[PDB]
Amino acid sequence: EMVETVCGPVPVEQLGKTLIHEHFLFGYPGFQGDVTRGTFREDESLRVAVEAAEKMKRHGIQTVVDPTPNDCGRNPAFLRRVAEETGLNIICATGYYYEGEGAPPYFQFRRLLGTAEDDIYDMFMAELTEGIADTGIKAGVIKLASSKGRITEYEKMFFRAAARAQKETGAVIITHTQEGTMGPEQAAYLLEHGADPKKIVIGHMCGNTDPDYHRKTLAYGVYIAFDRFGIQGMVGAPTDEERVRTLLALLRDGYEKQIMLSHDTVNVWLGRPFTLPEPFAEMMKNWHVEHLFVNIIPALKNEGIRDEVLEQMFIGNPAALFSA
Amino acid sequence: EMVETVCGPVPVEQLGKTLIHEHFLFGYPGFQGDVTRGTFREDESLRVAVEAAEKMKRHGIQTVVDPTPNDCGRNPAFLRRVAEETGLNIICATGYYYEGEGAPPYFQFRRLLGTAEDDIYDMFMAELTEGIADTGIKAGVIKLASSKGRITEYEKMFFRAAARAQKETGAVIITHTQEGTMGPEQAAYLLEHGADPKKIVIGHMCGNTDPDYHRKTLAYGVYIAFDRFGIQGMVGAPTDEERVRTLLALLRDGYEKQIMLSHDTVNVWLGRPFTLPEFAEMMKNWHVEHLFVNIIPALKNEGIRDEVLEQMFIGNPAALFSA
Ligand SMILES: [Co+2]
Ligand SMILES: [Co+2]
Ligand SMILES: [Co+2]
Ligand SMILES: [Co+2]
Repeated sequence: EMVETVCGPVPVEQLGKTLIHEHFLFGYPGFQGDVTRGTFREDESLRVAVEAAEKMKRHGIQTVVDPTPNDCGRNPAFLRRVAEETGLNIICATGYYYEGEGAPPYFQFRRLLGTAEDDIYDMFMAELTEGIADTGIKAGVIKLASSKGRITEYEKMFFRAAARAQKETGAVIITHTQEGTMGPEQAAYLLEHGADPKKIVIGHMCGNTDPDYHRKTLAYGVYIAFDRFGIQGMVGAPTDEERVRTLLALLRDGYEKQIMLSHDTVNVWLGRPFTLPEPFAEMMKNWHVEHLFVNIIPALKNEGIRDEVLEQMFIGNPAALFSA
Repeated sequence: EMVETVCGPVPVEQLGKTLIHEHFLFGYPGFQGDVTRGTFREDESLRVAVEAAEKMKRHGIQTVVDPTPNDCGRNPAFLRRVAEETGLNIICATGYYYEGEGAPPYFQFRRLLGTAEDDIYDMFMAELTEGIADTGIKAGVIKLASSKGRITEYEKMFFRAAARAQKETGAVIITHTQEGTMGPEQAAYLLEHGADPKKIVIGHMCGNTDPDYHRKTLAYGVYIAFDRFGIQGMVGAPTDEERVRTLLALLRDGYEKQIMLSHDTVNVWLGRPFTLPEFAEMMKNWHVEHLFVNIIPALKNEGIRDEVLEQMFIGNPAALFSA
């Protein structure tokens, strides 16, 4: 009845209103090489991350799951500073990103050595049950990710190791799907290797606008996340209007106990700062941690979605997910 | 008359006997994510790196070029510690690894933003002329790398940015070729964009065993490096026997003023320790003493004169780093 947060064990019944997928920090693999022009400025980054946490608190959020992959700049000690300052519960992940935008050379080399899959399992177990580096922080979820239209041989090593670690620990699995593909396949593959559907969240499901695709995924008994609200135009993403359309169809079908919502924000980008071209910039203007509460939830309520359904998604579902 | 080292500017005439391509530290992109089990043990790592430096010094080496890419664990401050302890000159690089085993997602994303090539040029300029991060250390070479049988669109951004930076600074370019491919192509592409051949070293040329391939590359007036002595069986590499045969053919043709030798050692691996299966026997000579204990004696057995050896290890690095 406990879950590991960046501040240690917290009762699952105390998690309350939760955002299932947000990043305080994130960097695309390779950001480390641009350190000269893209140095991590700790004080300012903490100020920004604390501000994001305070914005979430204003809307009643008590818990955030931050599934930043190990190869994408994950910094549990930094998350702990945010949580210590704000009182927000933050749950972090153990896992690597998908092959296309991850850093596969390292575990590809170890695959050639014959140890990669066992090494990954060993990493998962260490980070779930002992601690991440010298931080003393345990991950509360395993992060998995697949490529567009396939789960690659590289990715499958992590999927199998995740299923094994889940069987041993009861840990929650959170996933990334790329461009609205592989939802059913991820669920099928994980269950095939003994993972518990009630402990799995198939992510970025809002990337697909065909409700039959979602129904196919939901039939495995897993949770799904519409976790990219505010992301429009980029990353192959549909519009928020399309996201809302798909979500309403599923809620009207009675799937509320399997659905969670988030933004997948990046509050501090690692590496060099940037600005989106006016094309994407305007389309992306709502990509921030208050968007669900200021814009999306009101749009849902304008479409007849009741408070009890909303509370199921934000409070009931995370509580069930993290409970044995 | 100066070159930037990890300890600051040093007269080129003082570089002396040089190894053109060795790594004190190296990690494959992704090693950072395995920090829990693959901790960087700095004290032991420094001890190992210093030991390697002392072995080099015993054979008269005064200077090492360490071209560890920015995305492969480059650590200029660590290199400075090695240099401070040993008195060795160490020259580091600015650059990214090839697309296949580097970390392309970052600059691929900036390419979608439309600024990537300009950002890379800016990075090169910053690290050559200002300093790397907050270390105060400037890079002395630009490192470029290409894939097997292809200089990819991603890689070409770095090639073009490097030529632009070279024109502005006169900086040396050191390259990686993958599996004995793209030597002529790298030289041709760099020269197309105005790079100076007398400031270019095409690396891993020992990866190809056809001397005609080397001659095609040498025709551009660039340097070539037989820089993987001791690597056998792995990374698609030929045998040292084949490397020596190829080298002797080129020395016979009188190409010594364009050739440099090295091992491409990785003295400390970043991430988790590993062992090669037995493969390990084939790789047993991959260490910083191999050129001096094994390869050079074999060349001398074949009648290669001291002045030719000195040209490769002393004359060539001096000419390369001189205006
Ligand atoms: Co994702
Ligand atoms: Co995400
Ligand atoms: Co190389
Ligand atoms: Co190298």
